[PDB]
Parts: sequence; C-alpha cells; structure tokens
Amino acid sequence: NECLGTIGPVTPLDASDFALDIRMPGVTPKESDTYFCMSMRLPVDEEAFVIDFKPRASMDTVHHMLLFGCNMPSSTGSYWFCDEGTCTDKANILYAWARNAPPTRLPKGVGFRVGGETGSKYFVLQVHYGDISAFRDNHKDCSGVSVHLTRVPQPLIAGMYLMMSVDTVIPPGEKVVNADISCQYKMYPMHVFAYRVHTHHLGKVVSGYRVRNGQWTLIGRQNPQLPQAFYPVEHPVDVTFGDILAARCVFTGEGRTEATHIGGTSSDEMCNLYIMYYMEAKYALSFMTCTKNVAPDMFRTIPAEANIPI
Ligand SMILES: CC(=O)N[C@@H](Cc1cc(I)c(O)c(I)c1)C(=O)NCC(=O)O
Ligand SMILES: CC(=O)N[C@@H](Cc1cc(I)c(O)c(I)c1)C(=O)NCC(=O)O
Ligand SMILES: [Cu+2]
Ligand SMILES: [Cu+2]
Ligand code: NI
Repeated sequence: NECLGTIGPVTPLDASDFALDIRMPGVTPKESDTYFCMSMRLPVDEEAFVIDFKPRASMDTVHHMLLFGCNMPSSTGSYWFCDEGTCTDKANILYAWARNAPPTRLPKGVGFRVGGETGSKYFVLQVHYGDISAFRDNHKDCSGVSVHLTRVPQPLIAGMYLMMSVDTVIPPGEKVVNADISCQYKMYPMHVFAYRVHTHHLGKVVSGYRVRNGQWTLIGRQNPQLPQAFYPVEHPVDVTFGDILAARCVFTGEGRTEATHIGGTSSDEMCNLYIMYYMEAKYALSFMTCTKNVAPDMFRTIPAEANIPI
C-alpha cells in the first residue's frame, strides 16, 4: 500500500481514539513466497482496545497477512524474514487477512485489550509475498494493516483460544493420521464468533467442537488448504465451565518419504485451530491454550464430518 511519508503512522480520530498504520518499510521481495515481518511498539503505555482493522495490501503481490500482539518481537530490525522468528514470547494472533477470503469485522462493542501492565506492548506484522511479477520495477512495498485503538473500555473483550498439537508423528506414506486435541473448559463463559485453521501441506481437514453432556456442537470445520482467514462461525456458540473443547486435524503421509512431525518448516506440520471469542469485560481473559488430549476416548463419538474432506 502507499507509503505514509511525512505524516507518520498515527492518525488522531478524536479525544480517545487513533488509527495506527502498521506497514512494511518499503520492502522489495526478491524470491516468490517471501515472508516478511516487522513490529511497532504501541505509542501509548496505558491500556487501549483494538476495535477495528482495515487491510492495506497490494492485491498484485500480497498473498496473506497476519497481525500479532507480543512483548518481545524476534528481531530489533526494521524488518526481517519471519523464518528467523515472530516473537520471543508467545505471540497472540489478532488478525489474518487472506487474499482470496475477505476478513470479517469485529462485532461492535468488542475489543482486544493491549498495552498497559499485562497487554501486548508490540504489534508484529507478517506479510507473505506470493507473486512478485510486479517487483521487476524494484518498487518497494508498504502493504500492511491499519488498526483502530481507543482508551474507552469495551463491554466485550476479544480473546483467542488456541488448540494445537505438539506430539504428532506422520509416518511416510501413511494414508490417514489423526491429531486429536481436547481440554476441559474452566473459565467464565466465552462466545466463539470466528475461527482460523492452520496446517501445512499434509492437512486434509481441521475441525473443532464444544462437547457438553456427550453432545458435539460444531465450532468450525475447514480445509486447511483453502485461504487461512478467520471465518465467522455458523452460529454463535458459548463454551462454559465443564465443557470440553475437542479438535482433530486429519493428515496424510502420502508423498513423504520420511516421517513428518510437528514443527516450523514446510517439511514439518502443524495442527492449529484458533477460536476467536468474546467475554464480558469483568470476566475476561485474553488467551487460552490447549496442547493436550484429556478425553482421548471421547473421540470415538466424533461426528463423521470430522474425517470427511470439505
Ligand atoms: C508449533 C505450532 O503449532 N505453532 C503454531 C501455533 C502457535 C501460534 C501462536 I500466535 C502461538 O503463540 C503459539 I505458543 C503457537 C503456529 O505458529 N502457527 C502459525 C499460523 O497460525 O499461521
Ligand atoms: C473518527 C473515526 O473513528 N473514524 C473512522 C475510524 C478509522 C479511521 C482510519 I484513517 C482508520 O485507518 C481506521 I482502522 C479506523 C471510522 O469511523 N471508521 C469506520 C469504519 O470504516 O469502520
Ligand atoms: Cu499466504
Ligand atoms: Cu505453520
Ligand atoms: Ni450465548
């Protein structure tokens, strides 16, 4: 997107609001499939709320973008190749923009809490450059995301419940390998409103469910090879203390001559189901994670859609 120049990245909106533009510093991708990252310290130290996001991406080159909040970006640079790392600490994903799947807006009254004593101090943007035909000009790119911040406390706080595998091993040639994840929910109620799935090339399908009284309620189901944007949930789903969140990624070993385990490269795999939710401000926590399988046997009753591609 157009580089800002002399006006800088901060646009005052009114007494308590401002837009912060998070753009690449005029970079020029040299290889296709390049992944660039950069970070912006928040301008204010006190707590603020991110209530909106507007993509500022060049359609001819940018394939996808992801925006995280964290306290220690992986590089002190102007920008860097993300394969070096995103954040030293555990990054919280806030937004994903996919070229072929237009992002959905946050419900009004819902905001991510950042800054202050416990909120993220930085935003780290990762841009994935696919086609670079437009880059023979050796033109620089300032694609990114604009974020709307406010000091006004929001009634509903947005958070992320991340379900991910750590132990998965996919034997070469192996027709079907399931990665099951399950945890019991023990916090105040959350209402899922969006979900994103993430797998590398071996993933066939990823599904997540809320299981209450043995009954399975679909949160989201998606083919991880389709654009990995946050998609709105079919129907609002609350998860309450006692419920169990269960997820399954279906992989294959077909095509691999060696075993594939969980990891950060293209030769590795990942099984992630991001569940974006909102909670009443007075009960809210911004992030939860599940990296276990507490009810392995429970999957004997998983809906068949969980094994059939989409
Ligand atoms: C090892 C793995 O599966 N990593 C995933 C999930 C992940 C993401 C964030 I944000 C975290 O803070 C943590 I802890 C783990 C991963 O990096 N996925 C990237 C993606 O979703 O595209
Ligand atoms: C005064 C105000 O809030 N104006 C905009 C907010 C805004 C402005 C810019 I410049 C941004 O880049 C972003 I992110 C958000 C407003 O009312 N936007 C409505 C909307 O499109 O959602
Ligand atoms: Cu991409
Ligand atoms: Cu990955
Ligand atoms: Ni409800």
